[PDB]
Amino acid sequence: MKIEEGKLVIWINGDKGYNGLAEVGKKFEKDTGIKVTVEHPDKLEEKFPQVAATGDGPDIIFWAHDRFGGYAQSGLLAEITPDKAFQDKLYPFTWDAVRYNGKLIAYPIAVEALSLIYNKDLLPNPPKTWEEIPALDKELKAKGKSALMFNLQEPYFTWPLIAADGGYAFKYKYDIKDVGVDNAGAKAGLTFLVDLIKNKHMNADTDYSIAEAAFNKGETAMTINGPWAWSNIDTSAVNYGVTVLPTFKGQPSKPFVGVLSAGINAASPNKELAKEFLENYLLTDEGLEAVNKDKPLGAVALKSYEEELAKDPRIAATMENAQKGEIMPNIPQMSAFWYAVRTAVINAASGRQTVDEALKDAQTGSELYRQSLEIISRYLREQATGAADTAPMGASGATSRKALETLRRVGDGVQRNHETAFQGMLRKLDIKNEDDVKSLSRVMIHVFSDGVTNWGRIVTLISFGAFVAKHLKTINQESCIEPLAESITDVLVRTKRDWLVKQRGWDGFVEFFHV
Ligand SMILES: CCc1sc2ncnc(O[C@H](Cc3ccccc3)C(=O)O)c2c1-c1ccc(O)c(Cl)c1C
Ligand SMILES: OC[C@H]1O[C@H](O[C@H]2[C@H](O)[C@@H](O)[C@@H](O)O[C@@H]2CO)[C@H](O)[C@@H](O)[C@@H]1O
Repeated sequence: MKIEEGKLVIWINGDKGYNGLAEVGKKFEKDTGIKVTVEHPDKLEEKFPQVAATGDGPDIIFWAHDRFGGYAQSGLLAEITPDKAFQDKLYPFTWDAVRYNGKLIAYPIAVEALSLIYNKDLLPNPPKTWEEIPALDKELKAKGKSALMFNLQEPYFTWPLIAADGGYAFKYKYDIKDVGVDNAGAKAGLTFLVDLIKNKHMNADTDYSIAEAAFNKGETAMTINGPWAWSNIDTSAVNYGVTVLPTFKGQPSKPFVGVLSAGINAASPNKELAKEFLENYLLTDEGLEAVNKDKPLGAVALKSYEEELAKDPRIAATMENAQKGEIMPNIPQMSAFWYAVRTAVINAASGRQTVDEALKDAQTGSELYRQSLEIISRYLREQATGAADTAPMGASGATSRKALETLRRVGDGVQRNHETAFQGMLRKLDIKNEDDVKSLSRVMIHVFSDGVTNWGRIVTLISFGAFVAKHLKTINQESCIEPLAESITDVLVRTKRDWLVKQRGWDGFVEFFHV
C-alpha cells in the first residue's frame, strides 16, 4: 500500500484558494497532531485516475463534481456516509451533484458558474449581446483597448456561447444516446467565436494567463471567469463588475455549472481523518471563510455561510448565470466529452479544421464509448445465445447497424479460422465467473497494447470476446457477458481513442471492410 497512514495529503487546482485550505490543515494539525499537506499539481484531474488506480495518490481530491462519476465507476473513491445532521447543513441540490448510482461519492463545497467580468472605467454599460461585441471592439481598439479576452484553451469558457442556441452534452435522467455537440445551435455559437478570431476581435492563442493579465492591467474591457479570479482583480485595482453573460441569438449563454467537491481516495488508510477534516474543519463558517478569503469559492454548499455571502452582488450574478446554465452531469464519459470539445474549439479557432469538421469529430469522441459498447455487447450476446437483440439501435444508430452487420460478416470468419487458438487461450486462462473476467482485461491491454493498430486486430479482439461469451453462457455465467463487453470496449476506446476518431470511428470500420 503506497499512501502513507497517520497524515492527510490534499490535491486542489492551482486557481483555487490552496493557502486558505492549508490554514484549515494547520488548525486540524493544531487540534489532532495530524500533518495536512496541500498540493496543487498540474493536470490533477488527469493524474488522479492514473495514480489512484494503482493504490497511490492523495487522501482527498478536489475538483468540480463532473469528474467524480468516472472515478467512482473505476472504484477510486470511498462512499461518503455523513449523518442526517451533517447532510441538513448543505443544500440538497449540492448533494445531488455528488450522488452517483444512489451513493454520495464526495462532499460538496461551492457552486461555481462563469460570469462576465467588465472594467467599469472602460465600459460603464457591459454588452447585453455577443452580436454587439465586434462593434464595441472596433470602438475600444481606436482607444488602444480591446473588448474581450478569455481562455480559448479550455472548452469550459467557450461552452456558454456553444450551448446558448441549443448546444448541449447529454439530453435530460441523462440520455447518453442523445449528444448535442454538432447540432445547429453548437455550430452557430462556435462559428461566432471563430468569426471573432477571423475579424481579429479575439486571438486563438489566448490562454488563462494572457486573458487574466490583459484584464487586470486594464488592456481589455471584459473577461469570462469564475469567483476564484476576483482575488487577483481586487489586487490589480481595476474597477470591475460581475454581470449576466451576453446573450447569443436572443438566448442566454448557458455556463456549465460545477460544484467544487472533495473526494476520499478508496486506497486511503486515513478515510476517518479525511471525513473528520472535511465535515468538522473545512465545511464550517471558519473553514469555508479561510478558503474563500484566499480565492472566492462562489455560492458555498454550507447553508449558514451561504446566507452571509448571498448579500454580495458578484455571488448574485454567479447564481443568475448558474440559473440560466445547466448543472454539469457527473457521468463517466464527461472526461471524453471534455477532451473532444477541447480539441474541437482549439482546432476551429486556429483554422486547422472547419467548425463543421471539428464539431463532427467531437460528436464522434463524445459518442464513441456508448457506440462501441452497443456494437460489442450486441455481437457478444447474439453469438453466446444464437438470437439477435430485437430492440432498436435508435435515431443515430444507422452506423451501429452497418458496423454490427460488418462485424458479423467479417468476424464470423475469424472465429472459424482461429477456433483452435481461441480454445487454447480460453483453456489456459481458466475463465469461470465475474472474478476470472476481471483478470482477462489486464491480459487484453498487454496484448492489444504493444502491437500495430488496424481494424483487423480490433476484429480479432472482439471475435475472441464473442468466443468467451459463448463459453460463459455454456457454464451458466451469462451475467458475465455484459461486463466482458464493457472491458473489451474499455481497452479499445481508452487505448485507441485518437486513432478511432481519425478513421471516422465505426463509419470507418464499415467503409474499410466494404466489398
Ligand atoms: C487475450 C488474448 C488476445 S486479445 C487479442 N486481441 C487482438 N489480437 C490478439 O491476438 C492476435 C494474434 C493472434 C494470432 C493467432 C490467433 C489469434 C490471435 C494479435 O495480437 O494480433 C489477441 C489475443 C491473442 C493473442 C495471442 C494468442 O495466441 C491468442 Cl489465441 C489470442 C486470442
Ligand atoms: O475545460 C473543460 C473543463 O471544464 C471544467 O473545469 C473547470 C473547473 O470546473 C473550474 O473549477 C475551473 O477551475 O476551471 C476549469 C476549466 O479549466 C470541468 O470541471 C473539467 O472537468 C473540464 O476538464
